[PDB]
Amino acid sequence: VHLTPEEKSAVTALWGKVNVDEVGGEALGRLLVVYPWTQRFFESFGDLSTPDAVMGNPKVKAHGKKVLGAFSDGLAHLDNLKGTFATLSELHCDKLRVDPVNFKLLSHCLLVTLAAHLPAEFTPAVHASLDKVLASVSTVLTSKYR
Amino acid sequence: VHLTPEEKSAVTALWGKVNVDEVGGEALGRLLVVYPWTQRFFESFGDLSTPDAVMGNPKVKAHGKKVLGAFSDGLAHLDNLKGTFATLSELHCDKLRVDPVNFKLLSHCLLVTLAAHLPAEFTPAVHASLDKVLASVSTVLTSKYR
Amino acid sequence: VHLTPEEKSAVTALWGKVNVDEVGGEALGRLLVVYPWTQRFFESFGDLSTPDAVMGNPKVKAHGKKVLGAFSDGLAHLDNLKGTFATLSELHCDKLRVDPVNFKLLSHCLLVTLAAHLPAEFTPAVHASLDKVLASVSTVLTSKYR
Amino acid sequence: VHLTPEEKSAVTALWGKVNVDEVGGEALGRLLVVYPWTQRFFESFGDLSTPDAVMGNPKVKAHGKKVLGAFSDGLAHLDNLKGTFATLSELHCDKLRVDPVNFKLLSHCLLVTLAAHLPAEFTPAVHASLDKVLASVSTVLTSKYR
Ligand code: HEM
Ligand code: HEM
Ligand code: HEM
Ligand code: HEM
Repeated sequence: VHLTPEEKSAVTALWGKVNVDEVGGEALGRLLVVYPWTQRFFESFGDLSTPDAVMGNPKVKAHGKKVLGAFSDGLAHLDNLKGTFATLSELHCDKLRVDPVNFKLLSHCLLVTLAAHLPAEFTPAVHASLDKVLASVSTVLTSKYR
Repeated sequence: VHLTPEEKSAVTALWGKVNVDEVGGEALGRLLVVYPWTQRFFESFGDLSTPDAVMGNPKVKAHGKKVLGAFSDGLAHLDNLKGTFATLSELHCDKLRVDPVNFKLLSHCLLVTLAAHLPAEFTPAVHASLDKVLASVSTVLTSKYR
Repeated sequence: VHLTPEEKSAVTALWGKVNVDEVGGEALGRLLVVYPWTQRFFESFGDLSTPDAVMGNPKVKAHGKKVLGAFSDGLAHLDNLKGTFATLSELHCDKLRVDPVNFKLLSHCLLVTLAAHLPAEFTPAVHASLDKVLASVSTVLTSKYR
Repeated sequence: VHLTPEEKSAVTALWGKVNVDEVGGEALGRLLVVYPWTQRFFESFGDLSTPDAVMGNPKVKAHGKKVLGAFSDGLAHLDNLKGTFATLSELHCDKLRVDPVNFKLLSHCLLVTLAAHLPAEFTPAVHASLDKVLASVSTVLTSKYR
C-alpha cells in the first residue's frame, strides 16, 4: 500500500458512503456462493445450500458486518496494518488454517460488491487504490505462514 | 461450465443488456490501471501512464469492444467453447505469450465493470454463473500451454 | 495435455521407474509440511505437528500411495482423463471442498520429490511434459466447480 | 520468513554445497522451458526455441548465475531483505513489468533444481524453510506494485 494524499482522500470519500451492514454480508455471501469450497469454513453457520440459503443466513450477514468493521479499522491506520491485524493473523492462520488465496477471493468479492453499490464512485483509480490496501491487509493476515 | 438451463439462460439474459462499447473498454481499462504490469502487452497503444490516460485512450476502447465481441460469440457456442476460441488460443499462447494469470485478472476486471453497469441484475447467482463461463473461456484460451 | 508422441512416451518411461510407496508419501508429506493450511483436510490422520510427525505418520504414507495409484491409472488414459478422474472430481469438489489451488501445490510438491528421486531422469523437457499432465489432471479434478 | 536458529543453520548448510554456476542457469532454464510465456522477457537473449536451445544459451547460463548471486546475498541478510532488494524492486516492477506470479514460478523452478542437485540434503524441512525465504524475497521484489 503506497497511497498518495489524493488516493487516501478518494478511498476515504468512497468508504464514507458505504453501508457496512449491507455491503459486508453481500461480500461474504458472494464468496460462499461463487467460490463454493469456502463453505467448509462456515458450516457451523447452517444451511448454505443455495444462493437463497446463503444470502438469507443471518450468521453470514452478521459475520460479514464483523469483517468490514475490521477492514474500516484497517483503513483508519494504514501506517500500522501489522499492529492492527496481528491477532487476526493468528486466528486465521494458526487456528483456522485459512488458505492465503481465499483472502484474495474475499478481496475480489468485496470490490464487485462496492462496484454494484457505489457505481459512480467506484472509478478505475479508486478500484486501483482499494485493490492495494486490500492486498496489504491480506499480506498481514497470512503472515503466520512465512 | 456445468451450466444448468437456468444458469445458461440467466447468463444469456444479462448479456443482452450489456452495452459492449461501454463495458469492454472500461474492463480492459481497469486491467491496465489496477494491474499495471499488463501494460507491457499494449505498449503499442501509446499513453497509458494515468487512469485518465488509459481510460479515454481510443485504442483501449477499440480493443475492448473486440475482446467483448469474441466473448459474445463464445457465449453463443457454450457447448463448443474449445472449438470457437481455437484460433484465439494460438494467438494468445504462441504469438503473444500472455500469462495464464492475466486471463483471470481480466475476467475479474470484467465482473467488476459488469456489477457497476448492471447492479440490479448482478445477483450472486448470475455472478457465479458468469464466473464459471469466464473460467471455462480462460482454460480454453490457455489450452496451448498444456 | 498437448502431448506429442515423444512427450507422452518420455512421461510413460519415467513413470515406470517411480517407486509409488516411497514417492506418494513424501509428496503428500511435503504438502503438509510446506503448506500447513492443507493439514485441515487430513486432521483425521492424527499427529502432523512436526516434519517427522507428518512424514512417518502411516496414514500419510498410505494415502500417498492411493493418490499415486490414481495418478498411474490417469496416466494410462491420457486421451480420456476427463472420463477416468470423473468420480474423483465429485469427491474432491462436492464432498471434500478442496480449494483448486491445493491441487497446484500438491503437483508442485510431487515434481520436487520426483526430481529428488530421479535426478538424472528429471530433465527440463520431462519436467515440462509432466507439468502439463499434472495441470490437465488438476483442471479435470476441479471440473465440478466450473 | 520466520526462521528459527535450527532453520537458518539447515538452509545455510544446504546452500554451502550449492554450485551457483550450474544451479542458477538450470533454474532459469527450467522456467523458460516449462513456463514458455516467460520467454517474452528474455527474447534479447537469442534462440530459446527448444529445451536444447534454452539450456545451451550462455546468456541464460550467465544471467541465472547473476540471479542466484543476488539470492545468496539475500540469504546473508534476512534481517534486511527490503534494504538489500530495493533497487531490484524498481527494475523488475517499474522498468520490466514482471508479473508477480513469475517470481513464484522462478521460486518453484529453483526448488526443483536444488532437489535434483542435492537430493540428500533437500529434506521436507529445508524445503519448507527455503520456500518461505523465497516467498519473502518475492514479496520484496514486487513491492513497487502495492
Ligand atoms: C480478508 C479479510 C478478513 C478479515 C478482516 C477477517 C476478519 C475476521 C474477524 C474480525 C473475525 C473474528 C470475529 C468473529 O469471530 O466473528 C473473523 C473470523 C473468522 N474468519 Fe475471517 N477475516 C478475513 C478473511 C477470512 C477469510 C478469507 C476466511 C475464509 C474463507 C475467513 C474465515 C473466518 C472464520 C471461519 C471465522 C470464524 C467465524 C465464526 O465462527 O463466527 N476470514 N474473521
Ligand atoms: C478474456 C479473454 C480474452 C479474449 C476473449 C481476448 C480476445 C482478443 C481478440 C478478439 C483479439 C484478436 C484481434 C484480432 O486479431 O482481430 C485479441 C488480441 C489481443 N489480446 Fe486478447 N483476449 C483476451 C484476453 C487477453 C489478455 C488477458 C491479454 C493480455 C493482458 C490479451 C492481450 C491481447 C493483445 C496484446 C492482443 C493484440 C493487440 C492488438 O490488438 O494490437 N488478451 N484478444
Ligand atoms: C493430484 C490430485 C489428487 C489425486 C489424484 C487424488 C486422489 C485421491 C484418491 C485416490 C482418493 C480416494 C480415496 C478413496 O475413496 O478410495 C482421495 C481422497 C482424498 N483426497 Fe485426494 N487426490 C488429489 C489431490 C488432493 C488434494 C490437493 C487434497 C487436499 C489437500 C486432497 C484431499 C483428499 C482427502 C482429504 C481425501 C480423503 C481422506 C481419507 O483418505 O480419509 N486430495 N484423493
Ligand atoms: C525471484 C528472483 C529474482 C531475482 C533475485 C532477480 C535478479 C535479477 C538481477 C540481479 C538482475 C540484474 C542484473 C542483470 O542485468 O543481469 C535481473 C535482471 C532481469 N530480471 Fe530478474 N530477478 C528475479 C526474478 C525475475 C523474474 C521472475 C523475471 C521474469 C521472468 C525476471 C526478469 C529479468 C530480466 C528480463 C532482467 C534483465 C536481463 C538482461 O537484460 O540481461 N527476473 N534480475
